Amino acid sequence: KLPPGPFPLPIIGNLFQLELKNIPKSFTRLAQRFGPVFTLYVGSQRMVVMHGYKAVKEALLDYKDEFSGRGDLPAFHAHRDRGIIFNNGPTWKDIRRFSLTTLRNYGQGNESRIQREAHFLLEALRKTQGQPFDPTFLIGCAPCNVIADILFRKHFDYNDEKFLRLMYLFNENFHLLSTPWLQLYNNFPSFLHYLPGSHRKVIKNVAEVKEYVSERVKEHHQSLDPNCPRDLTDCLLVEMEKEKHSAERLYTMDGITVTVADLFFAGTETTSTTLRYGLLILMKYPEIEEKLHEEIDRVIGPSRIPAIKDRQEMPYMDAVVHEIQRFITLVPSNLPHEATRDTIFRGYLIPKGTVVVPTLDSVLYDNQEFPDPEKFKPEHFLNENGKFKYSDYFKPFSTGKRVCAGEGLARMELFLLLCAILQHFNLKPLVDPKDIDLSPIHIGFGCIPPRYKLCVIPRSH
Ligand code: HEM
Repeated sequence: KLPPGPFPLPIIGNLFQLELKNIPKSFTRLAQRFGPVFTLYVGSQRMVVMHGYKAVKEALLDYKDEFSGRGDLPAFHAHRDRGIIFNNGPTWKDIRRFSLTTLRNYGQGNESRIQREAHFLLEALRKTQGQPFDPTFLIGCAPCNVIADILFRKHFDYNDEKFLRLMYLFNENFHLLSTPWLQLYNNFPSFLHYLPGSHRKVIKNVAEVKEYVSERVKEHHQSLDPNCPRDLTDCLLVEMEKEKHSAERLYTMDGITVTVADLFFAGTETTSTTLRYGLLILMKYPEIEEKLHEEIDRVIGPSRIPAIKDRQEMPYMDAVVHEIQRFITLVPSNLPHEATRDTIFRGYLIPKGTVVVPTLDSVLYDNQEFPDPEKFKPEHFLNENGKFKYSDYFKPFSTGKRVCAGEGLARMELFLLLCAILQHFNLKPLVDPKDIDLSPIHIGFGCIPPRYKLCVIPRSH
C-alpha cells in the first residue's frame, strides 16, 4: 500500500492539513504524526514526503533512478521539459551531463573569475561611503556577473538598467514563489490560472527572463565560430550544429534559452540570498563577526586577495560559511522530485508520477547532529579542538541524481566573497543586534529574509 497519511477530502485533498504560509512546518507536523514517510494529496496530485535524514538519504541516494524525476511546477511551464531545472523529460540526462562538464571546464578558473568580481564588489561597497544602503541589489551583482561571465562572456556595470532589471526579476520570482498564493496556484493551476493574481507576475517575469536570454542566444549563433567557444552558450550552440543532420535532436534554440535561463536564475539568486542572509546573521552576533575579523587578518592580512587555499587554515570562517547555509535552509523542501517508475520504498508502493519530496530542512535541523538546531552556532561545524567538522547532514544543495548543478561554484562564491567583504569592512546595522529578527518573512520554494539596511565601514582607507 501507499505510505500512511491523513485522510484526503474530495477536490481539495489534504489542503486543511497544510498551512500555506509554511508548508515545511506542516510537513514536520505530519511527520510527528505519521513518521518519516507519508502520503499527501494536495488538490489531486499525490505526494510522498520524506522527513529526517534516514528517509531523505535513502530516497535521494538509495533510490537514485526511481526518484530522479522532476515534479511539475506550473509557474515555470515556459521551462517545463526543457533545460535542466524543470525537465522531467527524455532530454534532461544529457543536457544536464553536458552542462556539468562545461562548468567544470570554465572552472583562468572559478577562483580568478570570483576574485576579479570581488574587486567590483568591494568598489561598490566603498562607494556607499558608510551611508545606509539596501544590499539586495549591491551584493547580488557579484554572483550575477560571475554566472554571466561563464554564460555570455558578458560583464555588467553595477547599475546598468537591464542588469538591475534581471536581478529584480530573479528576486521577485524567488520571493513570490515563497508566498501562499503561489503555493496554492502551483497545486491548483487549472482552477486558478485565469484568475487575477500573483502567479501572473511570476509567469510574466519568467517569459521576460526568457526573451532576454533568447536574444543573447540568437546573437551568439549569428556570430558563432565553432573553433572559438567564447562561453557556455557557445558550447551548447556547437553541440547543436553537430547533430543538425540527426532525426533525434536534443537541442533546440528554445531548449538552449531554457538551459541558460536556468543557469542564470539559479546561478544568481540562491547565492545572492545566502550572502545577504549572512550579513544579517553576522550583524546579529557582533562577537562572531569579531572572531572572523581577527582570523582574516591573522591568515590573509589586510591586503592580499582571499583564495581557496586560505580555507584549510581558516576553520572559523569555514564553519560560519556552512552554518549560514544550514541555519537558513534556503530551499527547505528541496525541489520536488517524482517517481519515474512504480517503486517500492520501505514496503510502500510509490506509483509512477507520484511527486516525491525529500525535505531538506528536516535534515539541516537534525536535533542530534546539530544540538540546538534552531540557534545559529558556528560550533555546529567546529570540533572541540577548534578545527572544521564536516557533517553528512550538510545537505543544503541536496544530493544524488539531481544534486545542485552549481554546488562547486556556489561554495566557492560564499567563502571568497564573504572573505573579501569582511577583509575590508565592518558591518553595521541600524538597530541593536538584540533586535534583529532572523526569521524568514516568507517560506515556500525558498526561505526569504527580511528586508533591511546596513552600513559598511572601511578597514583600510
Ligand atoms: C546557495 C546557492 C544554491 C543552493 C542552496 C542551491 C540549491 C539547489 C537545490 C536544493 C536544488 C534541487 C535539488 C534536487 O532536485 O535534488 C538545486 C538544483 C539546481 N541548481 Fe542550485 N543551488 C544553489 C546555487 C546554484 C548555482 C550557483 C547554480 C548555477 C551554477 C545552480 C544551478 C542549479 C540547477 C541547474 C539545478 C537543477 C538540478 C537538476 O534538476 O538537474 N544552483 N540547487
